[PDB]
Amino acid sequence: DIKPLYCVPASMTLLFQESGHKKGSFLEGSEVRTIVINYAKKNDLVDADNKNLVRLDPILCDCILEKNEQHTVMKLPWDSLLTRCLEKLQPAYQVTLPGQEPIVKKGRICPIDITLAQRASNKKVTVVRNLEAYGLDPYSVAAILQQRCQASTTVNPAPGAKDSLQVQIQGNQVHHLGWLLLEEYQLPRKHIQGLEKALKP
Repeated sequence: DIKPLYCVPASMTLLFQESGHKKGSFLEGSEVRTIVINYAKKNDLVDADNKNLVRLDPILCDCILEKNEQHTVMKLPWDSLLTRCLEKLQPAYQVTLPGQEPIVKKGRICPIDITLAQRASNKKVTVVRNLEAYGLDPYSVAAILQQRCQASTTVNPAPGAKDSLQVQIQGNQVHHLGWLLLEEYQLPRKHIQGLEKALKP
């Protein structure tokens, strides 16, 4: 139940101007499609000889083409035009947690990762990355899990490129994350990695 969205970047503002959507507006794919189709129709861009094709105007050339060769009409089929527009838009998505207003996020959807690891020769820990991508506060999750698991939790920087926090829980707690994420927060299973390593269903 996460909803994909598209965010209008500065480079595409002239395309979206007539539809009334500014830099930073969030749109569903179906809305982008309507807007782009209307732009082509309103600006008389449909190829008269082949109505499967759209002749790109300078605005479209500028914001979806890498190179605009001079004295050459650039034509794209409708579906290619729409695909390129969607690709050039910024990826985004919307998460709705139970009992709360929806939360918009910029970026590609990344999974929550739940991993078992060794902290010592025989001390297993559970490490949970990308909670914030789903609007979850690692400190809150850590507190909930410390009670649910009856095991110490900590919050630390997650190693890697992204400036994000991870939750660590002492012991093997993957099954408790299944409860928390799938049952309590109703998050989609397809966006969680590591639950298959739990002790039990």
